[PDB]
This record gives sequence, structure tokens and C-alpha cells, in this order.
Amino acid sequence: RFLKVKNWETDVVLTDTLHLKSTLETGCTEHICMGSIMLPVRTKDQLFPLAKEFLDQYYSSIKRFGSKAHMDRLEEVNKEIESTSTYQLKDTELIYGAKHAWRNASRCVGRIQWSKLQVFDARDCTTAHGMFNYICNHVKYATNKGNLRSAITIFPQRTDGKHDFRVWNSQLIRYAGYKQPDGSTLGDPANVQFTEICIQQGWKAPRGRFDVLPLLLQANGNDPELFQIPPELVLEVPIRHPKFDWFKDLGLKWYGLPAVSNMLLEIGGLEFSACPFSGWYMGTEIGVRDYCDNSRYNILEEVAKKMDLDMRKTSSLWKDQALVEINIAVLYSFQSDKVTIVDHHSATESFIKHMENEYRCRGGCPADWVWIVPPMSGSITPVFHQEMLNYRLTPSFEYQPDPWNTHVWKG
Amino acid sequence: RFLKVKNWETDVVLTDTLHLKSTLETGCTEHICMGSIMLPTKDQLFPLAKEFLDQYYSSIKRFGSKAHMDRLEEVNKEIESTSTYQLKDTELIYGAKHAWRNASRCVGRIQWSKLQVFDARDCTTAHGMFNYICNHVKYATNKGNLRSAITIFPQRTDGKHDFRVWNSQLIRYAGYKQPDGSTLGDPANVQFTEICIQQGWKAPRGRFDVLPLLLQANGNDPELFQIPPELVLEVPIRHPKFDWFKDLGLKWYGLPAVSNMLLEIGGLEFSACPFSGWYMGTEIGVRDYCDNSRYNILEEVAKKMDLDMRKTSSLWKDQALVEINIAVLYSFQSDKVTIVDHHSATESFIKHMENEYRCRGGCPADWVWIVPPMSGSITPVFHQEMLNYRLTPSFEYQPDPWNTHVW
Ligand code: HEM
Ligand code: HEM
Ligand SMILES: Cc1ccnc(CCCCCO[C@H]2CNC[C@H]2Cc2cc(C)cc(N)n2)c1
Ligand SMILES: Cc1ccnc(CCCCCO[C@H]2CNC[C@H]2Cc2cc(C)cc(N)n2)c1
Ligand SMILES: C[C@H](O)[C@H](O)[C@H]1CNc2nc(N)[nH]c(=O)c2N1
Ligand SMILES: C[C@H](O)[C@H](O)[C@H]1CNc2nc(N)[nH]c(=O)c2N1
Ligand SMILES: [Zn+2]
Repeated sequence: RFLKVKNWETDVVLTDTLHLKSTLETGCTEHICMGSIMLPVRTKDQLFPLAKEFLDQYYSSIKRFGSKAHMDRLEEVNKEIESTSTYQLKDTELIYGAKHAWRNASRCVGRIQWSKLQVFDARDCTTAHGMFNYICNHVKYATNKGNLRSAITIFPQRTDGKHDFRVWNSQLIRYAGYKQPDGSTLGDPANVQFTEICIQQGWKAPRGRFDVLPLLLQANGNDPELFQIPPELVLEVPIRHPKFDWFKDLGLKWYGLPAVSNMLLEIGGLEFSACPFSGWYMGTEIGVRDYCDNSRYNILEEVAKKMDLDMRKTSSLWKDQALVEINIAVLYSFQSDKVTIVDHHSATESFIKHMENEYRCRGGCPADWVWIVPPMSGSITPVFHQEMLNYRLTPSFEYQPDPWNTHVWKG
Repeated sequence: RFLKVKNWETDVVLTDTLHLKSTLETGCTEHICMGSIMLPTKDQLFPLAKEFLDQYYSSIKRFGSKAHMDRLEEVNKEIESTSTYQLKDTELIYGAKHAWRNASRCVGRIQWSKLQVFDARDCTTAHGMFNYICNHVKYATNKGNLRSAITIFPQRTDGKHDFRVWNSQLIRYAGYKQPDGSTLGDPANVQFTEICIQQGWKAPRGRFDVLPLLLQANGNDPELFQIPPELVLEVPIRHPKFDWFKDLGLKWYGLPAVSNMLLEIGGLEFSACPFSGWYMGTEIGVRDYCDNSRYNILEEVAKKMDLDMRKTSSLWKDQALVEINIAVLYSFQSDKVTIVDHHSATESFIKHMENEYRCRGGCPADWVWIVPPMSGSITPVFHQEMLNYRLTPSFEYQPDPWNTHVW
């Protein structure tokens, strides 16, 4: 089978054969597409196949397919699984695995960078204090005083599902949200429930608009523990605008390091339930979503108010006007402070080049159009006009349930 | 099989039962989503007809009635005897409204029940087709107060006698490839413009030349007609604050009227069914004007605004895009030609989708097409999970006739 994808701007046509390596399911059927749905304890049985399939990929990538080293490693993993019911990855396999989970992440527009990933093997970690130390080193290494470097830290894999390592924060660095008695929210409304859990666990909340949350860390299935990231390790950027002097007085800032901490990394059948990873921002993640979603900081009105836009009718495009200015301000601020950031024009152009290169050398690039297209200015970016095929390859990053829903408290 | 969609901004959760009536296939499988792909006998005819008449009689609350049974029997006899059948006027009107109600890529469906249907099944010649079309254009334009309409020409018989409107829309501008190497006018219309010229059209060779209609009746070779110029309402584009904007020399037409689709009702195929509503501003301001392969005007507008074009991160493109779209909306509003902005349209679509979930058990919606091509996430449709599936009656895309037609 060959599937073709067209670009409607360039008329470039690509042929995908890689989708033939897909096994996981999409959510879609013959009768129903679920492409815009956000969300569409293993035994030995399922395991050796997953292991073998991963190891065959690994050994092909390094041009050693079928070699003695390849065969002995299959043999070795086979026997490890029968004797212990699981197995351990070699460092080189873990690194290759983590790189490929990113390469395979179909909602990631930043994948041109996939092969440049610093992998911190934290599989020797046993306690939450150990996790905290690991995460500080990650944050410091990745921050690099503004010159951001992609990185991932990988904690011990799942065993019986009763001893999971988990980072309870959704990202390593986020701002607290506090729901007020009058129904308004102070700070980030996306973090209210998590902030409540931190408070209940003993965090002394400053109750401001940009309070960096404490890490809440679960090791070996134990109850999680609170730690404050050292403030000197949290790089932040005050947001100002190049032409509008009043913009700074909105009191806005953001942190420099985007670091997803709630996902599951699957490599060769093994499950790494705590695998925080970080890169750098595309400007719209902050300027469009973080600042301008109604359920987030929601600053559009106040900005358009300061700009004296005609707010009487939507068709003055006052929201679109304020939206561009805010996004200009975020890119300007990060740039002036020398904190790595990419704009959505540059990021999407790089992605199309990456995607074409992947079609040529790999036979495809799974891509989720719903997520890859930026949330402003969609059609003046080259990805809008690009047909994409979304399917699931392993190694992979997966969503997992928030741990407060599933954790059995020990006391 | 019983599905939930969530809006992530409002936490509103809707249950879809309507997908169970899904009929056609999507392009997707359990292994590959094709959500972003643009194009993903008497035996079969009776099931198709019954399925339709059942939903018709159910809609008028006479399901299982004597009138229902009698009609089903009537239609059955007609197929076995004549190999096809004819829709009653009421069935045609119902079917056309429902094909619009079912159009998963249409954001304007809150309007679906207010559709004027023109029954042109009595038409026999291209000249007749032209007369019907002018009347459609004039009815729908309504001196700027636009009214939704569809004109339905005779159904396909043996496939050798198709009615087709060769144009993709009733009103579009010509495109000409130049000795220069650049394109004059609308680059999307170069091939069709050459067919017009090949067929006799004397092209003015300008940037905004309304194309002639190329009409095919009873599967004959198509013929050329000019829409009377006084029936084509156009809007000159100016900006409310930039004096220089009008000097770009831009205009657009008021009536968007898609004329290349196939309407399928109860298994019958209406290969010529041009239909029209009114524009959402972004369709012109973002796509017609700013697409690289369309009028591609971003650079020239950016220049007159004196923006910093040295680096993409000044967001000059985004700035210019907003002003072009302000100018479109302003111009149409000033000349009193119906238009809707993308905020207002997507808000109405969210209201429409809620009515539909409550009253019909779902609403098929293609998120990739529903979300406007600028400012995605400040419109409510961005945060709204949607299920896409194919219900009949339906509008379908069909092969350009020049690739099909034996001359
Ligand atoms: C080099 C800098 C990177 C940039 C500019 C970038 C860009 C982005 C953006 C804009 C998104 C969508 C996020 C959203 O809308 O919430 C995303 C998603 C994602 N990226 Fe990246 N990315 C980068 C690096 C990384 C790294 C290092 C990884 C892991 C190794 C990664 C894996 C993912 C995954 C798994 C998603 C989907 C997340 C989800 O489902 O919530 N990306 N990327
Ligand atoms: C009343 C005002 C209407 C508005 C504001 C509107 C809005 C839109 C928009 C913005 C699109 C996307 C088109 C594109 O991006 O190229 C679209 C597509 C479409 N609409 Fe509507 N619509 C209207 C009326 C109608 C009517 C009257 C019909 C049929 C009776 C219809 C059926 C369709 C179909 C079948 C599509 C998809 C066309 C394709 O696949 O190329 N719409 N609509
Ligand atoms: C490494 C990197 C580089 C550049 N940017 C980033 C930022 C990613 C931040 C992710 C925040 O996304 C949050 C907010 N909305 C959906 C949610 C993530 C999510 C939610 C759900 C239900 C499913 C899913 N797959 N992913 C990370
Ligand atoms: C009735 C109405 C109301 C408001 N707006 C409109 C404008 C729709 C104009 C149609 C323009 O669409 C053209 C340009 N890009 C895709 C193409 C239509 C199309 C192309 C293809 C390959 C498949 C498909 N289903 N539809 C029509
Ligand atoms: C409902 C819909 O799938 C949801 O709003 C999606 C759309 N596209 C997105 N794209 C990105 N990058 N991030 C998101 O959170 C979303 N949200
Ligand atoms: C490849 C992708 O499907 C294509 O560019 C789509 C995206 N969304 C669209 N949405 C609308 N309304 N109209 C279009 O023409 C397109 N083009
Ligand atoms: Zn799909």
C-alpha cells in the first residue's frame, strides 16, 4: 500500500509507506473520524513481541540487523522476561527509544529537532528526594541561562502498576491558580485543582498571579512529596511590547522552559510513567493560548481596552488586533532577553522541511493537522495547506490519567 | 457507538447518537486518520430511495402511515418499470435542505432550513440553464440583502446526458498566464479560463474579469453565456483608517455560489445544483487575498503599512492579514452587502450544533474546515470536539467535467 499526500499551495505530492508499521489504533473507523477528539499492568504474553519489534528497529537503525549482537540481545531479553517478567533497556536503547518517541509524536511541530535530545537516565532513582534532585539538574541543564537545550529525564519504568514513579505536575514549571469566593480566578485557571492539592499537601501559597508551583513527586508508588524548585533555577521573562510602553504595566511574565511532565513514554513494551521532557516555546503557545484562551489568563479585553479598539462589534476584529500585538510582545520580550523562542512562521516552515525529509528517508511522518496548525493565522502558515496522515508509531508518548484520580493513598 | 464530544473551554459535553445513521465511509481506518485530506442499477436504487422516504415521512410525522406506504409502493413500481423515479416537490425541498443540514464542512448551517429551492427539473437546454441561473443570481443577491438558494437541474439518467455547470462557482474572476511568467488575475482559474477562451470567449485580459458561464445540458457539449453585468454585485475594497487601501484596486463579488457539486437525494443524483449563501469575511480576506497561490497580496499591503519585513518574528504577515480582513468586512458593511465575520459565524455554529445535538442527536462537523483560517483559538469552534461522518441527502465533490466529457 502507498498513500499519497498533497500540498495544495505547492502541488507537491508525497508517498507514505511508513503507516504500514502502525499497529496502535486511531479512534477513527470507516464510518466516523475522531480527528478532533482530544483523547481518542502488562503480562509476559504481550511483552516479548513488543520487545522484539523494538529491538529489530533498534538493530536496523544501527545497521546490525541479524548480527550476532542482535540475536544475543533478543535471546537475553527473552530469558529476562521469562525469569523476571520484565527487562531492562541498555543505555543506547533508552536513548534511541526516547528520541524515537519524539520523532513519532504526531502532534509536535518541533520535530526537526528530534535527533538533538539530551537523555538523562534516572533509572537508579528510588525516592522523591532523588527525583527532585534529578529534576533540578534537568531544569538547570535545559535552561542553560536562556540558551535552551532539549532534554528528557527518565525515571524507573512501571513494574506491577503499584509502584509507579509519577510527576504529579502536568509541566515542571507552571503558575498557581486560586479560585476566589466571588467566582473569579487569581493566576492560571488551568491549575486550580492541582494548586488545591498542593495546598492540601502543605504548600504555603503566596496567592499571587504568577506563583511558580512546587513539584509534587511520587516515587515507587509512595504518596507524593512537595519540593520547591530553587527560584534561581526558574528563568522568567517579563512581557513588554516594542512600541506600546503601557504593555509592561499589565504585569505579565512567563517562564522560559516548557517541560511536559505528565506523559507516558512507551519503549519496547516498557512503560516509563515519569519522563519529563522540555524544549523551547513557539510564541503562540504563550501569546495565543496561555494569554488569550477564555479559560486561561484571558487578557484580550484588557489589551484591546488599552489599545482603544472599537470593542462595540466583533467585526471590527478587535480581538484579532489585540491578539497580534500580544504575540508580537512575547516574541520581542523573549528575544530581547536572549531566551530561545520560535515564531509560528519559522516553526511551521521548518516542520514542512522536516516532514518532506522524513517522507524521503523514512517513508512518512505521522502528523496531526488539528494540532500542528498554529492557533492564530492558520492559512498563512505552510502547514495549513499540507495534507497529513495521522497514525501511531512506537516508541511513543501517551496521555495518562492524572495520578490524583488513580493513586491509592497509603497515609 | 454512543459517543461524547466535549468543549474544552466550557466543559459542555454532548452525546452523539446520530452517527448510527451514518452511511457513507470517511477515508479513515482504525490505523490511519485521513481527517486532513481534501478528497478522501435498480438493485441499489430502491434501498437508497426507501431510506430517504422513511426519513421524509418521519420528518412530517406520518411514519408507517398509509400515505408513507403508498408512496414507497409508488416509487418501487416506478424503479422496476422505469429504472429510476421522480421526487415530489415536497421531497426535493426537504432533500435539498437536508443535504445542507448534513454538510459537515459548512459553518453556516444554522441557516439550513431557510433555503429557497428552485426546481429546474423541467429545463432541457443550456439556454434554459442560463435563464434559471440569472434568476437565481438575482433572487439571491436581492440588492445586497443576500438570500440562500439552490437551483436544481434534471437528475442523472444513464450518465451520458448529465447537466453540468462547468464553472466551480457561478461568479469567479479569470486567470491568465503571462509572457512575464507571473499570473494575471486569479491563479486558481487559469485552466478554466483557457477552456473559455478555447470555446470562443473574448477575454478582456484584466485582473477582475467575471468569467462566462459554461453550461452543459442533456450531456451535450457546453455553451458560453455571459452573466448580465448588472446582476453581478461587486464591492470595491477600502480600509476605514488606511486612506491608501483603495489604491490597491481590489474588489470582490458579493455572491458565493458553488456550482460544481453533486446533490444526492434518495439515491438520485443531481449533477448540476448550484447553490449560494453569503460570505464569511475570512473566505475573501484570508484565502482569496492572502493565499500564496491566490491573489497573494500580503507583501504589498505589508509594504504600504511600512512594517518590519526583515524577520518573520515581527509578525508583519499577521498584522497585514488582520487589516485586510478588517477592510473586507468594512467594505461589505458600508455597501450593505450581507457578510458575516468569523467570530459571529462560529458562535452561531456552536449554537446550531447544540440545537442539533438536542433535537436530532448529533451534528456532523469537520473541524479542519469549520475552524477559520485566521485566529483559530479565539473562536469557540477551536475548543469544540466534533465528530465527522457522512449522512445522506448530501452534497459531494465530483470530477471536473472537462476531464470526463467526450467532446
Ligand atoms: C525543540 C522545541 C520544541 C518545540 C518548539 C515544540 C513544539 C510543540 C508544540 C507547539 C506543541 C503543541 C503544544 C500545545 O499546543 O499544547 C508540541 C507538542 C508535543 N511535543 Fe513538542 N516541541 C518541542 C520539543 C519537544 C520535545 C523535546 C519533546 C519530547 C522529547 C516533544 C514532544 C511533544 C509531544 C509528546 C507533544 C504532544 C503533547 C500533548 O499531547 O499534550 N516536543 N510541541
Ligand atoms: C448562509 C451563509 C453561508 C455561510 C456563511 C457558509 C459558510 C461556509 C464556509 C465558510 C465554508 C468553507 C468554504 C471554503 O472554505 O472554501 C462552507 C462550505 C460549504 N457549505 Fe456553506 N455557508 C453558507 C451557505 C451554504 C448553503 C446555502 C449551502 C448549500 C445549500 C452550503 C453548503 C456548503 C457545502 C457543501 C460546503 C463545503 C464545500 C466544499 O467542500 O468545497 N453552505 N460554508
Ligand atoms: C517540549 C515542549 C516544547 C514546546 N512546547 C511544549 C508545551 C506543551 C504544553 C502541553 C499543554 O497542553 C495541555 C493544555 N491543553 C491540552 C493539555 C495536554 C493534553 C491534554 C489532553 C486531554 C490530551 C493530550 N494528549 N494532551 C512542550
Ligand atoms: C454557499 C457558500 C457560502 C459561503 N461560502 C462559500 C464558498 C465556498 C467556495 C468553494 C471554494 O472551495 C474550493 C477552493 N478550495 C477547495 C475547493 C472546494 C473543494 C475542493 C476539493 C478538492 C474537495 C471539496 N470537497 N471541495 C459558499
Ligand atoms: C477540540 C480540539 O481538538 C482541541 O481544542 C485542540 C485543537 N488543536 C490544538 N492544537 C494544539 N497545538 N494544542 C491544543 O491544545 C489543541 N487543542
Ligand atoms: C490540507 C487541508 O485539508 C486543506 O488546506 C484545508 C484545511 N481547511 C480548510 N478549511 C476551509 N474552510 N476551506 C479549505 O479550503 C480548507 N483547506
Ligand atoms: Zn479520522
